[PDB]
Amino acid sequence: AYTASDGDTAMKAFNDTFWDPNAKMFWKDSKREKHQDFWVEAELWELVMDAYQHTSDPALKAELKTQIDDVYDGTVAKYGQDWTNNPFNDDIMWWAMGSARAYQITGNPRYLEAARDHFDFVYDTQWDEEFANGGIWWLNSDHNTKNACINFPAAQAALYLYDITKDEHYLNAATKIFRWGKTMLTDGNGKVFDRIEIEHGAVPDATHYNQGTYIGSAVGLYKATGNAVYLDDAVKAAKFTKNHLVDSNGVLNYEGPNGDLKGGKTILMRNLAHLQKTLDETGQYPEFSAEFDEWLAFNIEMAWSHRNSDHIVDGNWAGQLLSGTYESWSSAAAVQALNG
Repeated sequence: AYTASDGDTAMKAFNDTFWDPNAKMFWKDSKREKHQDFWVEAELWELVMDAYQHTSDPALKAELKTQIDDVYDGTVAKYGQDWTNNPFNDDIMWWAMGSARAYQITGNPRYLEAARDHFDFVYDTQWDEEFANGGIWWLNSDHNTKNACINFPAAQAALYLYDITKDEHYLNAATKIFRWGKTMLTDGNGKVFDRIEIEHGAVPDATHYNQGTYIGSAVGLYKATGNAVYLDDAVKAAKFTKNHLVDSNGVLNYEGPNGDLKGGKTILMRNLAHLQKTLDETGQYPEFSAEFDEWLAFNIEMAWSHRNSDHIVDGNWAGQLLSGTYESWSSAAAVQALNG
């Protein structure tokens, strides 16, 4: 006997609609014309891992574990083993973090090498003290801006590597990056800035995935150090997200039509789950935890109130009808929500 879940069904349907077993990568949409962008594919890779960890279905779990290796192979077959030719440091870091997680799951040495090689590249060559007294450049081709979308995922990646290697070097890296990030890329009250530019300075535009990655690194830092200040930081960013990045009913925003932002809730939900779990285990912030849990359940329920004949929904959690085409990045958030 086993207890089946909505997460199982959502994942199986997601794979049935978007997975290309030939190229071993996800389609960009239901038309099965183009394959998913490089960096987004790393996030779908983590979706597969999260469904793997979540499912109690032994058969689906074995299916997912195989898919984990396949996603890597498919991407490598198209883009090669070395992604350091990518001018986007964030693109590289998402895959470094994903590889670190794949190592935790499979134990395959190829994953540890990939995570270490690519993290070390970004951290050792793209961390700079000359501008903004720290921080990693967004690009390795041109040094104009330092972004939340590279810095906090880099902190997360360092934390995964610290968990794996137990090498204090990685905790030192994680701590250094986060402290700089909190000082230069937040308002200190939970709002994460998008970036800081050489010309204009800070750009205080908040997005779902940057709130998410900040929360994740903060939680990871809390678990690594035992410092409750980091958990406090995570809670404040979660409260900001809940207060600002939602409609007037409390439903998380749809961040389209921007292709990268469209599926931002995937990364947000993944990291919100980490916070949810940490609060559960520690019993800290009991009153926030209760309303946090309630707000999450509400959003997940709204996401699936979508009207469709398949077990696929879009990225507009406040709307019942599809406007356009079902796409893998935007549909992924609802799947991620059920596999926390």
